[PDB]
Amino acid sequence: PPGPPGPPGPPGPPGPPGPPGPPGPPG
Amino acid sequence: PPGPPGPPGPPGPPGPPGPPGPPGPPG
Amino acid sequence: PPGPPGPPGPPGPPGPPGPPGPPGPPG
Amino acid sequence: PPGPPGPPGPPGPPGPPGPPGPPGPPGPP
Amino acid sequence: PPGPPGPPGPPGPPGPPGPPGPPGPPG
Amino acid sequence: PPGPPGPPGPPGPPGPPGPPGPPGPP
Repeated sequence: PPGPPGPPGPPGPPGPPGPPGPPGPPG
Repeated sequence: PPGPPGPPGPPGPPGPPGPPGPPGPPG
Repeated sequence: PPGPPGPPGPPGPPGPPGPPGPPGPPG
Repeated sequence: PPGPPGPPGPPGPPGPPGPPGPPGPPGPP
Repeated sequence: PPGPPGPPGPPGPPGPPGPPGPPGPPG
Repeated sequence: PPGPPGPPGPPGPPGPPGPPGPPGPP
């Protein structure tokens, strides 16, 4: 009979950078 | 025959989060 | 006998985006 | 008869971090 | 011959807390 | 004999929200 499934693959790549932060405080 | 190799394993889990975003603009 | 285990699965999906960047500098 | 099923696999990995908290409170007058 | 593989394991625990939010608005 | 163990479970849920940020300035 065939063998069982192989092991899981490696983790995926990192996600992208987050969005820009908010404006700084007013001058 | 021994049987054939089993099927591929499942995909790995999701990658880690991305880095923080860029700084915001000046106030 | 049984076949060997299968090959590894594929890499997982990308992670989520990172969090927002820090606030900009003051005006 | 092949044998009995194997046991359940190990727990998965932790989830990713939660979202950022809300902005802080306003500064003083 | 060996039995089939067991079922996938249980889910992992919740992730860690997110980061603090950004500073509040000026006084 | 028994088959091998299953693969790992799925990832857990996202964590809780972070705390509020600091106070703004005056």
